[PDB]
Amino acid sequence: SHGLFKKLGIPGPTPLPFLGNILSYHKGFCMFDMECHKKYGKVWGFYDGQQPVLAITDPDMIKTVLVKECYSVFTNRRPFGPVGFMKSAISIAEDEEWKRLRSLLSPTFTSGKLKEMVPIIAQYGDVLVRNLRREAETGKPVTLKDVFGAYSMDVITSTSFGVNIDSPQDPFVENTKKLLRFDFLDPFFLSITVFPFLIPILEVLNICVFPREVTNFLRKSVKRMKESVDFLQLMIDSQNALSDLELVAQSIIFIFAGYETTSSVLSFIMYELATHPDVQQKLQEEIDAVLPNKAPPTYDTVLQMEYLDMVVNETLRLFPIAMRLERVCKKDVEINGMFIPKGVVVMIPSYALHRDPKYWTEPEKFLPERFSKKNKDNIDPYIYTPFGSGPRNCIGMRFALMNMKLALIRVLQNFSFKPCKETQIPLKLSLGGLLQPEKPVVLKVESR
Amino acid sequence: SHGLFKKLGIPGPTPLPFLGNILSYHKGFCMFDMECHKKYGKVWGFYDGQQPVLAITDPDMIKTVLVKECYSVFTNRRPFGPVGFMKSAISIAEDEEWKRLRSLLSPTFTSGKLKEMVPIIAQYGDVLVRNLRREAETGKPVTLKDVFGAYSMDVITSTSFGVNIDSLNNPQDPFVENTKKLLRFDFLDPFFLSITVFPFLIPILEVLNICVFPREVTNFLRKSVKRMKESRHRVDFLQLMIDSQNALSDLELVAQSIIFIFAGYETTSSVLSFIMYELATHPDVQQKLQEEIDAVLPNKAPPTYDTVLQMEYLDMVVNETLRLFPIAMRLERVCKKDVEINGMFIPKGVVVMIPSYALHRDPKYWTEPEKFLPERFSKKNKDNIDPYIYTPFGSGPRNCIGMRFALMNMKLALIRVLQNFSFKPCKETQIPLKLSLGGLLQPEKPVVLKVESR
Ligand code: HEM
Ligand code: HEM
Ligand SMILES: CC(C)(C)OC(=O)N[C@H](CS[C@@H](Cc1ccccc1)C(=O)NCCCc1cccnc1)Cc1cccc2ccccc12
Ligand SMILES: CC(C)(C)OC(=O)N[C@H](CS[C@@H](Cc1ccccc1)C(=O)NCCCc1cccnc1)Cc1cccc2ccccc12
Repeated sequence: SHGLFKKLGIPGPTPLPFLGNILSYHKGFCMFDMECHKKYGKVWGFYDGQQPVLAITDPDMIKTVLVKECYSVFTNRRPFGPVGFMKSAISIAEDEEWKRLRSLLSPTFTSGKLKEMVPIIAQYGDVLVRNLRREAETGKPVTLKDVFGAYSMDVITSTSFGVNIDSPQDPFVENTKKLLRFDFLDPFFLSITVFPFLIPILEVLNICVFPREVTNFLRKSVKRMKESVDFLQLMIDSQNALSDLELVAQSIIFIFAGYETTSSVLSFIMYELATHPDVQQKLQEEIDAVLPNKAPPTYDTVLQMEYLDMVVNETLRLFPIAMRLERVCKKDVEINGMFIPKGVVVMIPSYALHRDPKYWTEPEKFLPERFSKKNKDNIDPYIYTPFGSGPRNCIGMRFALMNMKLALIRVLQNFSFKPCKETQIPLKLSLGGLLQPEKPVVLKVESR
Repeated sequence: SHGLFKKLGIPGPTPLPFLGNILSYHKGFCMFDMECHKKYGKVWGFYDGQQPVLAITDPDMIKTVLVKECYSVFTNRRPFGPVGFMKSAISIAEDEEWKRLRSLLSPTFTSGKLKEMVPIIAQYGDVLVRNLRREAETGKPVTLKDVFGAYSMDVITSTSFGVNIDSLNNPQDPFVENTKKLLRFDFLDPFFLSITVFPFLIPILEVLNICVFPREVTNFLRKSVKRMKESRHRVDFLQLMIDSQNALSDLELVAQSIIFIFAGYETTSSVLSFIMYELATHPDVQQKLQEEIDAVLPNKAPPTYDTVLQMEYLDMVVNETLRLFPIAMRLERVCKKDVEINGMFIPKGVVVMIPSYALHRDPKYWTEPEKFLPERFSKKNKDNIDPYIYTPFGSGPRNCIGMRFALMNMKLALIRVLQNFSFKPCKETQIPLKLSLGGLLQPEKPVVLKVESR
């Protein structure tokens, strides 16, 4: 099965038996994709154990996989297990079950439902400032991942359920951060890749990848938040063909994503603003112009800030927390002049494309001017895909971009951030699996 | 009310009662703006009847009006009427209605939606050649505005609606026949003359169902969109407005279509004729552009989305022509409330005007402004170009929404034309070119040139 890419004439690194190319992951997904992007050109193929993975970089071919032939051929991502009851999650469900859940949960983030969340999110924006001011009055470096994580839990549990949780040591944030950490050193998610044919054994044994008492803590809490329109209400009205188990599976996804993804990116943004004060000061000047006298940000004033979008768009380029986009070829096809057999996982190296010298001038440097309306037209929509593309992109794309900018406005209105010497400069990404910094981001907070 | 610029200490020509300074328009808006720029300096004021108009030329002050204080102060243009149902047009809408329509029509001109239009526009690029080849196999002048208007109509009728209405011509197409007479702001007409001089007659004409656009042309386009709205195609301009309508209505939907039909036809054909006049009067520039097209597209290769953006000299030719001939001529914004921008007070109701034609030919920003020199926009020299002095498509949140589309449509046409033909003057060609001393920016005599096959 390791002679597939040799048959199709597609270049790639020589795979070892059983393992394939998984030993090259010692530097991580990101560094492995960038090396292969320079060695083999635009399209290459490697093996994740016995699973052939075809990497594509052509925007037209990326468009065909994610958009055009999505509902027909490239509908599902790479199979993940053992999951148990989490198989009904929209990010794990396949084919027919995904179509019914994609349309069911789509009205959650419309232009109207998002405008309803602005007065609700604005409450915790003051608790974020009032908690930062306690560690700001005094000269104590703030772990932004921590402070940012508590704010991300209140927003997702009030805009999706309507429950106030975080005020410190919160059981939701404590369990959500332990929900899943794909560590290739951890001998569980590793052997799943090399030996994917033992997943059927663990499913009939009621084994799961997510901790038991972390799922139970989230399974009984949704049953607790269900006592008699938001994300929760949109599903109970369709239940009265959801069940008492698929409803919990979607809440686990929304709570983890709304917490972990929002907090890590905001820490990535504040690092770049602290390492580039000319960008931070210029961004602080725009916030004071659209919102004078520290005016509360509304729904419309957020979409007006051009430079605030140019900074978030540039950070998501340097740190695409998804790293890769994957679609499973469900039947033999020939897209854009290339035959792709059934069973091959088509992969879009999002991290490798976001730093391509063929597309970006000085890609390693932080320059938010890449997304200015003068230079925005030079960006291909299939090379810069921080939220994916096609009918199966990020469902909370418009929600996350608003929720992060709602925090960046209220924080920069009152505080400026400086390095703390103990700040990791330059920031080392975790050479592990998920995209994160090695050392937690720490900065000095100075009130204005 | 004629002593506003006296009080503010802002210079300008002394206005006459009722008329104001509209008698100085006998040479057109362009020559009036140039003379005032030389007489009074960076800032001057005048009156369109009883309407004070403040002209600014400072890039920092222009940036504040168009970009910084757009949503708060300078959101709407000077009121235009009577318009009837066309009041809901994006170019005419105001305040909240314009903000809702701009966001609704923004995804129409993305880099992905435009890249989908290249194969469709590539069809009419060949029809443009075969119609020119007939007039080129026989020695005889040829009207560009004519051939260019037929091509521009097919591009807008198919990229926005998906309807092919000009099957290889069909020269007497009813769309082109009606669209050309949709509006010609002629100052000799006592109608548009009295509209600007006496503006309180607009509410009288509105209740009289009178419209500046003739009824026969509006009806022809009104019943055509209802004819095009069956749809039983991909995501285009007609599908985006229907998907959000399935809130828009069956006449705001037509109002935006009439705007897109006019701009895609009149603006594209007029600028293309200005380009070919400059290429025929500058054979070295035309040869240099022809040498670049054949280098990027050898063997007369079909133009694609990426090959168009790669041509650097083609962009310099289109940009320099837009400098000498900004069809917009002026940029106007209504100051909705009293402000003090860049240390200058502006009262509420004053229309701030940016003389785009005058700034493009300012001898203080351009060396030899009247001369046609594409090298101004070379990457060696483009750094010395202020984006608020050269504004052919406007600036800020209310710039030209079809800028990237019109730039691609004109470039796609110029490529497929220069690939097969070269252009020479005809003696009957007006050299030098006289601009229309009337309202809109057009030549006096139509541009005629001799077409030779390669
Ligand atoms: C900076 C923040 C975020 C980024 C960069 C991001 C990125 C992504 C990406 C790349 C995908 C896959 C797209 C594809 O495969 O084509 C995805 C899917 C998804 N995202 Fe996000 N995401 C973010 C935040 C969120 C949030 C706040 C939620 C809240 C519910 C969320 C929920 C989801 C779900 C449910 C899916 C799977 C949808 C499906 O498979 O149909 N994400 N996201
Ligand atoms: C050479 C071709 C063109 C030029 C030079 C041009 C130029 C301009 C300018 C200067 C403005 C006003 C900007 C401002 O006031 O700041 C404008 C507005 C506009 N243009 Fe164009 N344009 C062209 C072609 C087109 C095309 C093909 C369309 C197709 C739909 C179009 C649609 C519009 C619309 C709808 C507006 C109103 C924008 C708004 O009110 O928000 N234009 N154009
Ligand atoms: C590539 C391969 C085969 C190794 O692993 C996958 O293919 N499995 C992905 C992850 S499995 C599961 C893990 C999890 C569940 C609950 C809590 C924490 C982790 C899962 O359901 N997580 C969806 C979480 C929602 C989210 C996350 C980030 C951004 N936005 C939304 C499948 C996957 C789903 C959605 C987005 C993804 C983005 C990048 C990479 C993979 C993605
Ligand atoms: C300047 C003032 C105060 C006297 O009257 C305005 O303020 N009204 C301008 C134009 S009146 C209206 C008339 C019309 C509509 C449809 C067909 C024919 C005529 C209008 O909306 N025509 C916008 C058409 C789209 C277009 C045109 C040219 C370039 N690109 C797009 C407002 C205005 C809008 C858009 C572009 C303009 C370009 C140059 C000058 C004015 C422009």
